[PDB]
Amino acid sequence: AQYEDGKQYTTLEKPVAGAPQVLEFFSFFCPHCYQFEEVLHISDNVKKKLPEGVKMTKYHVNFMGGDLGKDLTQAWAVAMALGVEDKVTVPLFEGVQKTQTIRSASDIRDVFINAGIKGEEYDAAWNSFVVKSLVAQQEKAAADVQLRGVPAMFVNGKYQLNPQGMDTSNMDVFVQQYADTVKYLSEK
Repeated sequence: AQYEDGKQYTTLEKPVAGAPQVLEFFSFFCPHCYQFEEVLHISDNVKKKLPEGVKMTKYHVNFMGGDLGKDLTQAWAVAMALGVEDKVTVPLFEGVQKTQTIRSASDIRDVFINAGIKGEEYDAAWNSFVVKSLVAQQEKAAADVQLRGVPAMFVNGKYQLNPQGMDTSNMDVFVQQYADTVKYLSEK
């Protein structure tokens, strides 16, 4: 077949019920994640090939960058609650991996301030139980799927994208294959 289990994707022997349709995991410490966001725009290109009625989920993980890694998972919960993902994603990535100006929770907070989120609004969110339960969801989803590596994408709690089995000569060709694979799995 053109798409084969173990080739462009793998199947979870233990499927996850009630899972988000398209579920993506990343870390701001994760070097291929940076590429996925800044150079390849994976999330965006996947969305462009997905149908009507398909919701797209993206979660941060704790297992990279220790203490700061956890702060980043909470900050991402803040971003989701405030709906400001598209304003902080790039400066967080560049702050961690490019300029290395993010070293503390306060530096994460500075990125949100500079993007125009108000201090009071950020700190209230940060400390809210809505953000607590949002952190819990992120952890639980990663737990539900045995997640030990990022970047990772899961379709309907049953299929896991496998980019290792796609051609990387041409970046654009890689992205299309990736997105087309998500579409195929989506329809499966």
